[PDB]
Amino acid sequence: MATVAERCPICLEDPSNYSMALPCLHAFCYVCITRWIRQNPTCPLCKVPVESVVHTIESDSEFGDQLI
Ligand SMILES: [Zn+2]
Ligand SMILES: [Zn+2]
Repeated sequence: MATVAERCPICLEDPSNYSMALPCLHAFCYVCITRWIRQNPTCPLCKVPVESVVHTIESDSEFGDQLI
């Protein structure tokens, strides 16, 4: 199989984390693609009228509070 990067069709700054646009599970960086479709739907990679985005990312938990 090919388990290598998926060079974001939106940013392409090494798509480290992942946001898979469903039901065509193309993995863009965490919710990068989301931004793209909202303005330009029909997936940048396979012109599908996207439904949801799943973020099966690891070891997260940033910030302290909400503002400070
Ligand atoms: Zn990206
Ligand atoms: Zn797609």
